[PDB]
Formats: sequence, C-alpha cells, structure tokens
Amino acid sequence: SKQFFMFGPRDLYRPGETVILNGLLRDADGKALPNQPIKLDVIKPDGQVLRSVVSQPENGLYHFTWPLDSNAATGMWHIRANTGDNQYRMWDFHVEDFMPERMALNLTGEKTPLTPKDEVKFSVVGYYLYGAPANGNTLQGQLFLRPLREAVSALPGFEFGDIAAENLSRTLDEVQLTLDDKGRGEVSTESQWKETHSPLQVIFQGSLLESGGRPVTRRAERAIWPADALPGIRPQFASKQPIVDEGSNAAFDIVYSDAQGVKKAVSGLQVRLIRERRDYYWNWSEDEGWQSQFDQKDLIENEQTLDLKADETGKVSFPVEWGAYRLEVKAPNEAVSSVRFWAGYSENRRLDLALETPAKMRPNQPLTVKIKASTKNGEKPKQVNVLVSAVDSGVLNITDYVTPDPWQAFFGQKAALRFGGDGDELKRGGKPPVNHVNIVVQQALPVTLNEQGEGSVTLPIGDFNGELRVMAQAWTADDFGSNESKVIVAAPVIAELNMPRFMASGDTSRLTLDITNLTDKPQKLNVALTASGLLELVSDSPAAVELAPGVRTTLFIPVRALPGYGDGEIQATISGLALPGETVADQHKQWKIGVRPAFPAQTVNYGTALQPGETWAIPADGLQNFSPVTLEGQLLLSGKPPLNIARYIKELKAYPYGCLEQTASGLFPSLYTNAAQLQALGIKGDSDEKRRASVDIGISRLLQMQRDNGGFALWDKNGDEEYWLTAYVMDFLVRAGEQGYSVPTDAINRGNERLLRYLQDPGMMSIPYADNLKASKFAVQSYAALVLARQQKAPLGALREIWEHRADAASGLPLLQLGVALKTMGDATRGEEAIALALKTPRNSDERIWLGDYGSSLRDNALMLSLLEENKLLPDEQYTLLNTLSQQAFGERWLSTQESNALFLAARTIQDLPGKWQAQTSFSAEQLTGEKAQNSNLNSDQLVTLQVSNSGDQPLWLRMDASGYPQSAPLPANNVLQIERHILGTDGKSKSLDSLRSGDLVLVWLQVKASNSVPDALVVDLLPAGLELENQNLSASLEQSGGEVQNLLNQMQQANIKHIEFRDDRFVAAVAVDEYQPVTLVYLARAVTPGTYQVPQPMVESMYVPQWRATGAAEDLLIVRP
Repeated sequence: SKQFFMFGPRDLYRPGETVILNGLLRDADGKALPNQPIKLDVIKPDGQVLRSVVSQPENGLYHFTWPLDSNAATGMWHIRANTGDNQYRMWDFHVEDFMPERMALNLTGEKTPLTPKDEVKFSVVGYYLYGAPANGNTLQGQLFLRPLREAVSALPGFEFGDIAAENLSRTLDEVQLTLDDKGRGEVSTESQWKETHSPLQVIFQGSLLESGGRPVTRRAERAIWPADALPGIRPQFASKQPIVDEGSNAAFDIVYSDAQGVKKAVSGLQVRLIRERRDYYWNWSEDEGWQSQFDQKDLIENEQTLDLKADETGKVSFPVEWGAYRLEVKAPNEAVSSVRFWAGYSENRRLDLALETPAKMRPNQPLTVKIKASTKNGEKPKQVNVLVSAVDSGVLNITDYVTPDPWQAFFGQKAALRFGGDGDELKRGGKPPVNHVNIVVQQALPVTLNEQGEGSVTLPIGDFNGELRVMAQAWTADDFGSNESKVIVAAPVIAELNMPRFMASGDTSRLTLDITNLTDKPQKLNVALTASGLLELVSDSPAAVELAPGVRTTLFIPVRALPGYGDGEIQATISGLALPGETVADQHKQWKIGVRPAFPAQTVNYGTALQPGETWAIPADGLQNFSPVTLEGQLLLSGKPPLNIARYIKELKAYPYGCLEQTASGLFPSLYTNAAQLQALGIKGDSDEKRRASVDIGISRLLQMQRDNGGFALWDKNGDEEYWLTAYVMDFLVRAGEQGYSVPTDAINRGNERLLRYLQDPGMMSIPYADNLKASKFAVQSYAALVLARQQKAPLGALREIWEHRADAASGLPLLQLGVALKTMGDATRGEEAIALALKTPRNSDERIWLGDYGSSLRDNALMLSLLEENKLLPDEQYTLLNTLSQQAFGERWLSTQESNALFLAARTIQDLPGKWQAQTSFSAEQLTGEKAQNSNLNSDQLVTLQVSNSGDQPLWLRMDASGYPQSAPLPANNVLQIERHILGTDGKSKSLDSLRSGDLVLVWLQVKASNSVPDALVVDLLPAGLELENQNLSASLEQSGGEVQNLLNQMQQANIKHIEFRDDRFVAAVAVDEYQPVTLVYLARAVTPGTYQVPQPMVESMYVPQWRATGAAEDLLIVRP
C-alpha cells in the first residue's frame, strides 16, 4: 500500500527559521519501490494550506525545506503527503516563540506505589549542558495531590478511588531549595492522606532556575496506595461520563488488582448502588462572585454483596430510573472505589550503526563523525546511504524528541471568513521586538558509505556552549537503521549572558552574566562592558574577576532600556588567558535584545469609493499621531463590491405561518433565490423543493386572510382590514406568479379593484394606531400605485392627483414608488421629477411616530435601491444609495425581518457583476489592475503621501487600514467592547505587582465584553518584560493543573476562541465576543528577570472594523526582585 517515513532534525521550529523535512518511501513489505514523486502540503494551525510541492527524490531520498515566515502563526503545523493512496500521512511539528534550554533536570522517585503514611521524596539533578552542574542554583516547585483513577495501567477502563471522596485534590506546600550541592538536592514531603481509602498520587512540578532568569521545569509523579490491592470498576456502557439509557439496567465489570498484578480474589465485596437526590441551588447575582448551585443527599438502593476468585471479571447489573447515581465497591480491607453515572438530564534486518564522535570538543572547529555499519553480517548488503544532522540538545528536550528510527517506522506494530489578511493578527497589536536567540542546527549531505560500511562527515561547528546531539539515519533498498550521540561543546571558560526576551522602552532589568572556569588552573580576567543601541548601562560593573577551576560566579548588570523601537546590545571585551596553547590573548563577545514601546499599537480605518476620474488622498493630520519607524498599511482595492456584508445576517428560510406580515415577510425573499445561490452566497436556507412547497402553502394561507371587499386582515377574512399590508400582500402575490406560482385569478382581481379605491377614495381609509395620517395614507397610496402600475392597471389620472399631495410624503420611498408608477403608464416628465425628488427626501430616523409602513430610513433606501436595479434607472444614484446602505452596517444591531429581506434582495445583486478595477497610485507608478480585489502593503513613507485615483469604467472601492505604535500611551479608550486585566495570584487572590520575586507564578484575568456581536475579536495583552508566559501549547514545561481558581477556567472553556498564541512579548487570542456574554481569558505567566517593568494596557480590536477597540485601564508598575 506504500509507507512514507517522514523525519527531520527536529519537530520544534520558531517563526522565522527554515524547516527541514526528509522522506523515505517503501511498500507494505518495507522493500524499495519505483522512483516517484510525492506531493507534500504544509498546513497552518487553523487548517489552511500555506504551500505545496511535488517532491522529487534524489537517490532514494526525499528532501523538502522552506522558510517559515517571520510573522507565522504559532500553533501546531503539519506537513502531509499524498502517496496516491488518498490517505495522507501527516508529519506534525511545533512552531512556537521558544527559548532553548541551556540546562537539564532529572527528577526521580522509585516506581513502586507507597502507603498512606510513607513520606514522599524525590531526586533532583541540576546541570548546565556545557558540562558544569548547577552549583547553588535555586529551585521553585509546587507539590500537588491529585486523585489517581487509572491505577492499574494494564486495565485502562477500570477506575480506582471513591469518586465522592471529600478533599482528595489539594495543592500541597510550595518547594524552595538552593541545591547548593554541586551534584544535586532532594525534596520530601510528610504524608497527610492517612485517611484515604482511595489511590492517590503526589505530583512535583519543579523549576530549575537559571541565574536571575529562566526556569527549566519538569514534573515527576509518585503513586500512592492504601492496600496490597484495590477494587476496580469498569462501566460497560460508553459515550464523557458513562450511563444507562432510560430506566434500563446498570451493566458493570468489577475486579480486585495489585499494582499491575491482575485479578486477586476475596469474597464479601460490598457493592452498592447509591443514588443522589440533589435539590435547592442559586445565589443572589451581584454576590461577587455570582450565584452557586445544588446540595444533595445520598441514599442506598442495593446492598448486594459479590464474591470474587482470582482471574475473575465480576459482573453486576441493576435497573435504575432517571437520576444521578454512583456505584461504590467497598473492599474488606477498606479501600473503596466509586464511579458516577446519570440516568437522564441535565524481523531484524536493521542495520547496526555506530558513530565516531568526540565526547567533548571546543567550538568554532569542525566536528568530525565516522560511521560504521555492522549490518548483522560481514558487510552491508548494497550501498549504504547515511544522512546525519546535529541539533542543540536544549531544543529537543522541550519536545522530548525521540530520534527518528526508520526501522520501526516500517516494522512497528501493536472556516468561511474572518477578514484577517495574512498575517495581521500581530500587525495590529504592533510590531513585536526582534528576538535574537540563535538556534544551532546543521544537517549534512547524505553519504554513500564504502564497501566496508565505513564513512565520515564533518559538521562544522560555530560559537556555542552546551550539549549537542548528533543523529544519523541509514538505508539500503531493503534495510534500515539509526542512532544518536551526545557531543558536549564547551570553551576553556564560558561566559553566557542572561536577558529577558525583550524590554519595553523605559523598563530596567538587571542582567546576570554567567561566567565559569573550565580550565583547571585558576584565572584572573577583566570584564570590560559596553552597551550601545537602544540600551545603556545604568551603573558600573565589577571590573575584574577571579575564579578557581570549575567555578562560576556571576556579575550583575543593571540596564535602563531606552525609548524607541529597535535593538540594543551589550558588548563585553574580556581580557586575559593570552595563550601559547589556545593561540589567543583576548576575547570579544556581543549580545543583543529587542526594545519596543510599552503600549499597544493603534489602527486607523478609511474606506470610500471612487467613480472613474476621482482621486482619494489621505488626511494630512490622519497619521500625524504614529511613530513612523514602525508604521505599516494595507490597502485593499476591490473593484466588484462596497462593504458588501451579504453575510453578517442569515440563515434565511421560508416561514408561511403567522399573521399576515409574518407570512408575507416570511416568503418574500424565498421567491427570488434557491439553494444554488444560497450555498454559493455562503448561507443555506431550504431544500429547493421545501422552499417552493412552503411558498405554495403560505400563498393558499394568505388567500384565506383576504376579506370579501378584496383587502386583507391579519388572521381571518372576518378581520379588521389592514390597509398598508393589503398593498404589501398583493405585491407578494403578484410577484409570485412571475416566479412560477399559481395564484387564483379573481382573488387577485378582488384585490386590485380594492387597490384602486386606495387611490380614488382615501376618505374611507382609516388607519388604526398611526398618526400623521397625511403621510401614512400617502405612503399606502404610492405602494398601491406601484403594484397596479406593474400590472398596467394604474390609471394615469389618479397618479396625478397624488403627485400633488406629495408634500404629505414622510419618506422618499413612496415618491420613488409613485415616480415609477407614473414613468411606466406615460408621463415620464412627472416620473423623472417624482423620482429625482424622491431621492432627496430622507426619513427622520427616530421613527417612534409609527406610520404603519413598517419602515425606516434603513430599508426605504434598501428598497429605493432594489427598485432601481429592477427598472435600470439612475445608476449613478444606485451607487450612492448602495454606499449609504453599506453604512447601515454600523447600525445593524437588531434588524427587522423587513429590513433583512429588503437588504438581502439588494445584496443578491452583487454576486454576479464583475469585478474589474483599474487605478493609479502614488506607489507602483505602473497601472494597478485586477479582476477581483487585491491587497497592497505599504510602509511609512509610501503611505504618508498615499494617493489613489480610479482609472477605469467602473467605480472601485478602496479600504485602507494602517497600524503602528503611537508616540504615547493611549489613554484608556472604551468603545463597543471593553476589557479588564486583573493579576491574580496562584492562590486566586489579586497580587500586589510590587510584591514579586523571580520564579513566582501569576494568573492573568482578561474579562472582555461587548455591546454588539463582534465575532472577529482580537485580544492582545502585551507584556512587561519581567514576565514570560508559561506556554501550554508545547508541555514538557508547566501546566493549568497548576491553576487553582477554576471559577474562570470553566468560563474560558465556554467562550468561542479560534486560537490562543503564546509569544515572546504578547498574549494573543482570536475569539468571538457577544453582548450579554462576557469572555473570560486566563493565562499563566512567570516573573523571570528582576527589574522594574512597565505594564502595557490590555487591548482588543475587531478585525473587520478597527474602530471597535478597547484599550483597557493601565495598571501601575511591575517590580521583580529575587
């Protein structure tokens, strides 16, 4: 069937850096195949496809590299491969803003389960990867105590421990340790879970802290039991908490087991079926927090006893009746295990490979590797190809990169639119500062070994301190194998600096300079320090130093971070160790950091449209407010539509039922479209047969609301006549037949002859609720005019008489109706006048005055437009009216079904019409053109002088958005939506920001709420350099079992969140936010660098309309001491 081994130097890249992917193709057997290509596709987190290739193989091997984009979205990416099979093999790989480790951490306890009173202790082993051990490096940690449910790891499905056991999950005392011992340190706890009859586990999450700096954090787990062996329960039912369907019986498998020791036996196991009545709940809103929930009582329903012999899988079954139960087996010894359920709601041909490699080496000189393959024979069958890569070991430990082993790869068995042009999610938050961390990765060419299975590569190594990992893979046509080797690289004396990931301009940190002697002879040096760029030394370093062999002591370097955006640098010139051996006298080192401002960027949004020959320039004072260094702009130049938010509304279906307006407004648009247009208009209403069939129904239904005199009532033919709707209804019924519907003849006639008497004798007409009868009656008369006029049944005489009562008119809509009525029956000169008047008559938009036309400024335009499309009239105004209608989009909070339709009927127009635009620009002196709509990115200098001029036959529409850091902290700006930031502790209680020592964890609470529905929201919490997010997307490093106050976690879980990114300087969340609905975001961070840091304001924006943003309230300064 074909098997494709995908493999690479690593699975953790970092936005910016090039990716390497390798491939080998074999069959079901694992033998070679005929030479062929393999389509590879690169896949972004969301699901889209960045790029794709047809990888040709050179010499049995597939290779694929491509440069991962600086602003690429952090997530998990995939490369997948079509093997013609139409099953895609995926190669997953991480992209995160990540920091290679520079240290290691082994933590162990023996794997034997303890007993209740047995204290718990763990091993610690702190060691820098250049060789040295953490001598005196402190260690933060947290000791948790969590229920251990799947204790028998050879019987997953069986659950162990009393599911209702009070207080089983606690977070025990915090860990704190100098580990002065060059080797190590140790961590114990005394038992406090005497009581339990349930199997528990103690969990240690430990962080080994670099010198005034980052953590390298790992967790160890140490099981705990209460008996020799424990009772187990597997509920037979599935699909989660498991439950019986109805009042059916509760099927269970039941057992008794040792640590893994299968099936030990005792009789007298007391099985019970406990039920839980839960009544009473809630608490006053504005309790702060809000509400609370139910209390319960537990009563027994069976006391059935079951016996069990060794190797026996018990089986109890019990009928139940619609409540929350739980099954609770009690062992003689006293270990209990409950489980809860609710009845309702709510072969060796591998090639032996060995690697000749130094155990240790200095940097800057090539690393030579030699490869010999035993082949499990005298000599290795055919040609030996070997590919060999080298990777900084601190990169592979975060992923825990198992080296790729081809052998067991072959033989190893048993989304429509957001609007975010790519990539803007960052851009709007503001250019991130540039992160200079350098990753060390080399891959060699594939080698063909000799006839003795021997060969050698030389991987040139640069300036580096730490462990390397050499890895190699080998293949013949039929045989495969691999191996890895750990090659330390150090200097005679290491000096590596410690910095935060960035610094906000104004921030001040105290960088630590690690410096270790690996020479054996004591040495005396002078570390002369310079700082240039947007970074300056505040004070004066210790001049000279002195060290024994194998000892490091650090220097502290305090640093004012200068205003602006760019890069700062620290130069060390290190004098000493002038050598007749190493051939050296001095050594110069450089280190660089990114400086950005301390507040989030802003954006500005212009949109207009230009009929040919018009020119759009940009305001002079419009960008006046931004820092130009970091300002960029988009300029989408669509030639087909306006705002065109055909969506932002829907689904749309046929509702034949209800009163007369429900019914009419229910069907009125279903006349004019079908599934086709709909599943292509990005919305789907009704099966095409269900729509027609459902119109047919509402027709015959309306007819029965037709009174004798031919006009209509709301519910029955005996109803009080409703005047304006009688017109409306007819309009529908007339239109109906033109769209292939059957309307009875006279029914329509009885109605028309009535509509006439709407023109001739308004005296009869009495409108029930509405005032301004003058205007209400006029509006009625003109709708009735149109309708009859379409039929050629609107007598030119009566159209005049109403043409002079025109001063009564409230809206322009009637006039436009009456213009077209006139136009069509003769007398175009009144028509043209009545029309041309209509267009310059607006409605007062307070509209509580209630005229009985169900209208508004909003729809009467949408209809005045939907009219002109029909008659092909005054197309110049058509754009004008359309553009004014576009702008009813800001005012799209709660539209009626009449405004919806009347819009949708104007909107369905846009779909077909092209398209074609042409325009001159300030930039690209060439004529820009396009079939569709095209974006164009602009820098500061381009856009400050930006002008755009149409050049074509059609009008175009241009949107621009421009984003960059301002000169000065935006004052807190609530608009549409808004945002609070609260720094909670680890114990869930607001933390004094001045109270922070390094290594401390902190919980950040973002409450985001809105007055609209804003589905393209963008949360962007910038950071104070003091903090660094503890990334979860990864993790071998740190978790939200750590987070105690679930109040909020639970909430977060509900919210519709497209993605959360954890990035060097920014918390970023794309999300949908609503009214009546807050959106709780919580994210875990740590304080690393000591100093005093400016806290940005938290912000959020709507992607589509940037004017919808909320700069939240600025917090005070963050101070970190140690």
